Formats: sequence, structure tokens, C-alpha cells
Amino acid sequence: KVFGRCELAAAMKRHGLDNYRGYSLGNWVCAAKFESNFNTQATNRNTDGSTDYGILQINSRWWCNDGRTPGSRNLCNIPCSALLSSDITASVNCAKKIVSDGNGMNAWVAWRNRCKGTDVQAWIRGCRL
Ligand SMILES: [Cl-]
Ligand SMILES: [Cl-]
Ligand SMILES: [Cl-]
Repeated sequence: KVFGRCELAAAMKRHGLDNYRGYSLGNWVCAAKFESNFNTQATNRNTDGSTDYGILQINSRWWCNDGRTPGSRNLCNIPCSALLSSDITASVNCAKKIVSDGNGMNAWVAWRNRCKGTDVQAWIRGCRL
């Protein structure tokens, strides 16, 4: 599913991501924009052989199981395929664990490089929330 901008903001809020660990909704929408362009089915293969999955490009080295990432963990206790669903529940619950891991949203390098320090509120501007 490719979400609309405000549609995704609303879904993220419904699932308790708004201001989670102090990160406003615009931060999460911005991260999703640059990680996946709002496409739940986004996948990308990393140089280390791990893969990133879903709207927030969650990585199989630590967070989910895909059966093809040697020496990896599955800390969210989910198949990576769950992160591709039109229902963002699994991605949100896993993101909550990731952002609580110590480095906040810096875990998403694209958030650090493209969202951090910017006017992230623009991502939810106009949205009925
Ligand atoms: Cl915001
Ligand atoms: Cl594996
Ligand atoms: Cl980047």
C-alpha cells in the first residue's frame, strides 16, 4: 500500500507513534517519506546481506527474521514480511522498540541525514489529526 501523507500521519497517531520517545509525528512521517516514499512494500538489500523492510525500512540484521541474514537477531519477534503489510501495526510496534534502543531516531540514517533539525512539522501541515 502506498499511503498518502496525511493518511499515514493519522495511522501513525492511531498506533501511538505521535510524540513517542519525544519524537513528534512530523519526524515519523518525514522518516517514512525518505525511507520508503510511504510504500509499505518497499524492500532494499544492504551491502552486509541484510534487508530493510516496509514503510520505515526496518533491518533484518537486528529486528526481524527473513531466514537469509546470517548471524542476525529478531528482536521484534516477527517475520520481516509482516513489515510489508497494508496494516502498519507491526512496523509501528517494532519502530517503538528501535527508537527506544539508545540512539533515538538516529537508528534511521535517513532520518538523521534528511529530517533531523528540519521543519518536520511541514510533514503534517494541513492534516486533520
Ligand atoms: Cl511535527
Ligand atoms: Cl536469518
Ligand atoms: Cl541518507
